[PDB]
Formats: sequence, C-alpha cells, structure tokens
Amino acid sequence: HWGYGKHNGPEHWHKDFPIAKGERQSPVDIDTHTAKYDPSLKPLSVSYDQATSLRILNNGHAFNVEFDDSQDKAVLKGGPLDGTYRLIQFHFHWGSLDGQGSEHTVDKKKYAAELHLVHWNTKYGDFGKAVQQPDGLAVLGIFLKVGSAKPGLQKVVDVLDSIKTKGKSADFTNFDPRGLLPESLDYWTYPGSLTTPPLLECVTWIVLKEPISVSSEQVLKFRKLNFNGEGEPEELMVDNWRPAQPLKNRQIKASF
Ligand SMILES: CC1(C)CC(NC(=S)Nc2ccc(S(N)(=O)=O)cc2Cl)CC(C)(C)N1O
Ligand SMILES: [Hg+2]
Ligand SMILES: [Zn+2]
Repeated sequence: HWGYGKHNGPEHWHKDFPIAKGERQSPVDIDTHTAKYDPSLKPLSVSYDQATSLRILNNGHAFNVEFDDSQDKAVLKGGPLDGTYRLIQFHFHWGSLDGQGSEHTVDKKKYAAELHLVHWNTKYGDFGKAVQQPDGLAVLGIFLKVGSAKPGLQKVVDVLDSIKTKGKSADFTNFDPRGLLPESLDYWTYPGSLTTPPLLECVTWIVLKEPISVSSEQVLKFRKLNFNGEGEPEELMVDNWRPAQPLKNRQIKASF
C-alpha cells in the first residue's frame, strides 16, 4: 500500500488515486509576490479553549492526536470560511533533516516540519460526509522551524515512546492545542486537497505565515518513530511529506 518510499511514494499515488493529478491538489508553493491581499476576508477565529483530546495514534504514516467532535467545542470560523468547522485531529509532516519536512513551501523555502489541524464543516453532520464536499474541510497549517523549544509541544513529544510502531495508540486526554499556535494569525488561503491518499479535493487551506519554533531535541524524537509495525524491520518515520503540486491557475489570497 501507499507510503513515502521509492516504490510506494507520492510519484506512485496516482495509480490508485487518479485525483493525484487533479485540478486542486495540495500542498503547493506559496509565492509571496503572487499572493494578493484580500479585503473581503473576515477575521480568523480559532476557538480551542473547550477542546477535548482523546488519544494519540501511530497510523504508519504519521501520528494523529484525535479529538472528541460530538459537540461544538474546538472550532475554526471566519477568514475564508462560511459557517463552523469542528476540530477532529492534528498531525505533523517532518523530514530526516532540518532543511526539509514541510509540505507547503514559501517562495520554495522548506521548513523543518508542518502541523495540520484538521476541521470538518458542521453543515455536513460528520467527517465522512464532509470529505465528499468541495468545502467539507478546513485545515490550519503551521510551519515548524528548529530553534527554541515549544513548551506546548512537550506533552506530545513525551508520549511518542509509547506509540513507536504502526497501530499503537495511547490515552491522550486534556491536551490543549492552543499551545501549538504562533502569536500572529496572518495567513495565506487557497482551495485544495488532502495531502495523503485518498487525496480528496475537499479542503480550504489556511496556512499561517508565522512559524513556531521547536527544539532540535523535540524534532529528533519525531524522527525516532517507526513506519513499520511492532516486530518488523525498523523503518524510521521521517520524510512523510508530499512535495508541492501544480497551482493550476488557482489564486492564493493573503489575509495581511
Ligand atoms: C474519510 C475517512 C473516514 C478518514 C480518512 N482519513 C484521512 S482523510 N486522514 C487524513 C489524511 C490527510 C490529512 S491532511 N494531510 O490533508 O491534513 C488529513 C486527514 Cl484527516 C480516510 C478515508 C477517507 C478512507 N476514511 O477512512
Ligand atoms: Hg471533496
Ligand atoms: Zn497533513
């Protein structure tokens, strides 16, 4: 099945998922001099105070911190969005080295990693229905660079030991995602897709301009995770990022 290696990676995905070569694929390069400020954008509203995390899972591609979305608690609204989008999970994409790891790029610059906070449109009742809609998902993307530690990331870092291999999960309650956010909510936005198979074109991307800093020791622990399952040969979970895809005349709008 699909992965990030030479024989199952992003170059191969189109065979099982033809939409890989579609009209609104993600990620993309954000060309800052082509992106236009949009006065019609309303302020972005990220309300994570009432968020309820349940557990963390190694799914053999990345790790997901999953949230209880059976009530309107952690919500993303405003900006380019119409209505209310509920937080369901977050995960990261990262590299084997600090010079790569992000999926979106900024004037071709690759960051050390990228956080995706995934939200579904409440008008569609549940996540599975939303991913069948052009405006079913909103993903908040945040770049990570290596420098000072991110205190609010440490609880995640410390639990990775318990989920080394594919299929492992651990209880992960009372994690506050507010501690992963940069100061500024300045962002670029474009219509796109999931960056993993099934690559569905259901996402409004909201990519923050300001990166968060994480320590070298924090990212190093990300790189200790395994793609493989328990008792299998060790395949380090690194470079789990899809490269930039063709923009195809889409317009990236800036909030600033
Ligand atoms: C839609 C559902 C229920 C979950 C899907 N899981 C997804 S779409 N995981 C996922 C994969 C990639 C992203 S990303 N990188 O675009 O933020 C975000 C998410 Cl939630 C997989 C499929 C569509 C087969 N089923 O199981
Ligand atoms: Hg869709
Ligand atoms: Zn992602």
